[PDB]
Amino acid sequence: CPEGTNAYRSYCYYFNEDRETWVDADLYCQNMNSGNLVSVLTQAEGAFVASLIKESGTDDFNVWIGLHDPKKNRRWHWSSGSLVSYKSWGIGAPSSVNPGYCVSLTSSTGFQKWKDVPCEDKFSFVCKFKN
Repeated sequence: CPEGTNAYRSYCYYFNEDRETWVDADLYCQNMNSGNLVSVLTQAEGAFVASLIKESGTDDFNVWIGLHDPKKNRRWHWSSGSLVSYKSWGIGAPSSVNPGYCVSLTSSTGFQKWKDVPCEDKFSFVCKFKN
């Protein structure tokens, strides 16, 4: 994987401290590497991604991942199109009361759990791409 990015099981990943909307972040991932916002497909991959973010030294609270609810009916999809083989919702997520339609990793959980937030929030983000 290229400098600045880290390999994990066939893919390359990187944390970008640029705060963007969920949409723009995902586009960034597509443009720079023909990747997407990270899909977290196993517990082990979530552990890897959490450690990647922590190693950066960031003090951010929320980091985008590629999960969103495109029809606002709480049917979640990865932007990369992967199946949802793994879920790691934090306490009280996803909210049915104040639903957000995009998903972030939360520093309060070591970036191991997810929270649904407004897609128009500007958070840092992790990209995942092949090669």
